[PDB]
Amino acid sequence: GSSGSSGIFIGNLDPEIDEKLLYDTFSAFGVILQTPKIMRDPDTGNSKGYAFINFASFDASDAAIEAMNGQYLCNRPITVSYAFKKDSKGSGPSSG
Repeated sequence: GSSGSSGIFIGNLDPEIDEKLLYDTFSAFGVILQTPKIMRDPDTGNSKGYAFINFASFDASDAAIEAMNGQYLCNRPITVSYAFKKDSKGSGPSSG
């Protein structure tokens, strides 16, 4: 089902790609929680340009955002970026 909410946002996806492909294309890095989803236009309903995929844990999402972030896809450079992130606490010891 799902353990956490460590989802990832993908953009600039070729209109020739399908949920089946992506699943695997990404599966390589880490394990997917459930079938991926692609945002389509409310008009044609073929392919908008961006999709949404969630991994098992952050460890998996990290790999992608590291490599997948830019990976030249089917004549279309994809971009992986954490769907949502909450600013953590930690300024750091500084003197200035």
